Amino acid sequence: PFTYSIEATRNLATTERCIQDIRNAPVRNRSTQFQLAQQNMLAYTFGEVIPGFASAGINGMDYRDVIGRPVENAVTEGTHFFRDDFRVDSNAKAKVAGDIFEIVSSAVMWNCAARWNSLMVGEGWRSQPRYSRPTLSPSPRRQVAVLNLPRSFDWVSLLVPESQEVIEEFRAGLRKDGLGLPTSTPDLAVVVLPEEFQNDEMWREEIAGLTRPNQILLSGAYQRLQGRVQPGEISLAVAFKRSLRSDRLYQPLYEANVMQLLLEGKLGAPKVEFEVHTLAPEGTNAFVTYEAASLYGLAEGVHRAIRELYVPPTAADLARRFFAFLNERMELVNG
Amino acid sequence: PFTYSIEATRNLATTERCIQDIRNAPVRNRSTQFQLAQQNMLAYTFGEVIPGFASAGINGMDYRDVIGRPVENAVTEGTHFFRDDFRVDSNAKAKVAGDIFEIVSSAVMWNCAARWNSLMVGEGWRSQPRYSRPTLSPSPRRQVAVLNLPRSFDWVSLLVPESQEVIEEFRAGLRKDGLGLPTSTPDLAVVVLPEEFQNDEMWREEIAGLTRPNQILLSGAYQRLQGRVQPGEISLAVAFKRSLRSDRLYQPLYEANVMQLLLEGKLGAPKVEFEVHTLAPEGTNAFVTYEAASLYGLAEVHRAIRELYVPPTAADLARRFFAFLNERMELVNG
DNA sequence: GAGTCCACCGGTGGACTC
DNA sequence: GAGTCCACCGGTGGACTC
Ligand SMILES: [Mn+2]
Ligand SMILES: [Mn+2]
Ligand SMILES: [Mn+2]
Ligand SMILES: [Mn+2]
Repeated sequence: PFTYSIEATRNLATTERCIQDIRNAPVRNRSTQFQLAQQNMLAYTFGEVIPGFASAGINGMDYRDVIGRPVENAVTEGTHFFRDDFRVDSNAKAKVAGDIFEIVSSAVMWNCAARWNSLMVGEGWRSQPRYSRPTLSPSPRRQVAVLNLPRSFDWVSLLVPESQEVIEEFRAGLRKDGLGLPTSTPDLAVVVLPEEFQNDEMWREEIAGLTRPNQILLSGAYQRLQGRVQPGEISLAVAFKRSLRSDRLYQPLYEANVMQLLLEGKLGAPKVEFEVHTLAPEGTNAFVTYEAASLYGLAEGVHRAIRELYVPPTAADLARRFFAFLNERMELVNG
Repeated sequence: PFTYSIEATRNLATTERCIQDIRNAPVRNRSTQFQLAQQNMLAYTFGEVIPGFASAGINGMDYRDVIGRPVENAVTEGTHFFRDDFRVDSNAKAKVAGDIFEIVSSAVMWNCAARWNSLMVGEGWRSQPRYSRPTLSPSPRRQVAVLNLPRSFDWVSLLVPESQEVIEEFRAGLRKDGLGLPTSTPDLAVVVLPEEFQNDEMWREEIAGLTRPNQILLSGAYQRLQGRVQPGEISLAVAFKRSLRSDRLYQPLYEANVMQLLLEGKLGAPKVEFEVHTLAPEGTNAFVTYEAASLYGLAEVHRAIRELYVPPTAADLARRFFAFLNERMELVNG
């Protein structure tokens, strides 16, 4: 559970344990002795808790401490079972922490999407826990989907074929002269739910935890939407970075710039909203970096590439910021 | 020296050791116990060896073990001196192995400039080690400076003020909109040697090795050209990245784009040349990533990044840069 | 000395394929 | 299980300000 528990932990099967001893069955070409089982970790620590949608103690807790709990629980497990034999590299803890930050934050934005959708579809505004009721007038045509995008994803595969053919035509044009414009992905995309699904129920059900099924439910979600989204219906893009360094700033800025070149400049959509979430910005230089104008719009004919760098204090605040974003962004979508 | 020597290690002053025990002088907030003294490590390993300008064995040696040599020598020192206590985080090795890649590569490029420059200026073509006498026609006006740029640098600071005013006016434009266009820096720039220096001997001398004074010479070199470089006179920008990860590819792509927008777009420079050197592209496909078109081009066309180079040996890096200079300075009326 | 910033990258856990 | 790929980031050594 969120708070470590020796019993909860002995209840776990060997393959469900947050630490996976691989000393005697090793990743070839790696010294890795113990594996941080991040899915197992999300399961144990957040099996019953979606921060922002849980106890007041957790929703109001410093988000850094929320995101860090999985690794602390795993570290405890490892110490119980292996005592001073327990060694994980800091890069292990780095990788897992980054992935937890993204997944949990996505999960919180998922539940926000549920509650908002439920409201848009003329049901109630739920209220355990309580969040100031959104003011925008409901309509099922402005439900949103929260898509944590997978490793390797190409966000272009979200777009309706007609939009994809526009980009493909444009890139084939470049490829003849040995040039390109590859797209990768933000970590997460909030998109306007396709009509065809506006009556589907999964998009309105808040999950209770990041149990393996719900992890799957969440990380598979993008599949349901591939090929179905209009250019102007990609509402928000997010990059998660648990901490920043000056060198680790650029992937979102670059990708936001390309999203704009393509969605705005080639497909006539409105401002592409792309933001960066961090728990540890390490000075103020990132905030200045992200004041950069969108390059495409500059050199042609104007706003910033990255709308904001957000440092969520608590899960509740991330939930609040997103509702607020939806209330405000979804009034470009007609009821 | 390059090959580890217990002798040479014991004759080092305590402040010159490659490993610095900081267990009882612990760094504010860090559990680090021993530091990889990278400047000492370079003094030691490459004190008398600039790869590509040393023995043919080192020149033709696989660049990864060249660049890996200082860390290996440091671990040797730490284990001999602190036995079972010597522990160093992976991330320390990571950091130092990175700066070493960059510093040493910039030192190879420095010596190529020195030979190049010495040719341009009439003194003929040095010949140990052997490289292909560039074919282009010598001229003091086609000399170059190789500027390893320091952490925190703003490459605009290299431009002549007239060029810098154009940019600041452009950003005042934007600042009024709640906008900016911040510039950072490539890891290194090659600029046309300013006329006022084209007779200075220091730009024609090849360093024997990365002694500390030589490190400071190379790392300080940019101060001297600050404010003197015309936009078109930024010949090459290089980002060094010892290895790649798909997320670690974008700073130089982005900055290439910003440079291209500023220099080509607002200052009328030619195509700005910007490459990325790596020793380890595998597991990514950065080659595809770096085929991206310049976003300026597209708006108002060429690649942002001219190439991902993977130098197999220091000799090849020397060779490629001679090849490059020989071609790129057709543009300069010498 | 004490504190802050800068930019370095390699060891990761999981998706994917046989 | 063995191999590849993908995108995670935190622990660094040195320059800096005071
Ligand atoms: Mn994702
Ligand atoms: Mn991320
Ligand atoms: Mn540099
Ligand atoms: Mn670099």
